[PDB]
Amino acid sequence: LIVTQTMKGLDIQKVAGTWYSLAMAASDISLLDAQSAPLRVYVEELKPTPEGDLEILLQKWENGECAQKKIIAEKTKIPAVFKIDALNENKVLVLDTDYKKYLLFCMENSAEPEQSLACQCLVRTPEVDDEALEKFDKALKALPMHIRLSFNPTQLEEQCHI
Ligand SMILES: CCCCCCCCCCCCCCC(=O)O
Ligand SMILES: [Cl-]
Repeated sequence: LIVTQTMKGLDIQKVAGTWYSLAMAASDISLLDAQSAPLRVYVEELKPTPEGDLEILLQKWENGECAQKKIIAEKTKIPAVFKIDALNENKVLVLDTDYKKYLLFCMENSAEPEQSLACQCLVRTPEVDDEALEKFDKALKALPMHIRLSFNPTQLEEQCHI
């Protein structure tokens, strides 16, 4: 457990809808550096289920193209923590959200020597929210991040932030 900030009292139904990946950071440069980097993902929409799982729509650059992806993050016993099903079991943690403006989340690999970690600042609108970005930078201050990206409003309105 690298990340030690989770949202108390998270109501997952209230994160439904449209989001923008305004800023991203990761523990290793290689996780975000190229357009095709493994955790360079651009959130489109969050769809919580009635049983409280979380369907994620996002874009990712794969094979010289911007591809649509649909991911399912299954709930755990902790409201703020979800598990993505993949070869390596990947936890999604919601750090902080106000539902109406911003949501901060991190994804971490369960076990790895110096396990990898990416975090995003999501916002509801294609605007630079300095307040959400300050909350994101404060949340990351002790995490061992080595790359950070952020996107301008023009980019946020383009597929894969071109
Ligand atoms: C509550 C906020 C949840 C947003 C979580 C987004 C998780 C994104 C995980 C994507 C991991 C890469 C998938 C693409 C691939 O399999 O190549
Ligand atoms: Cl659990």
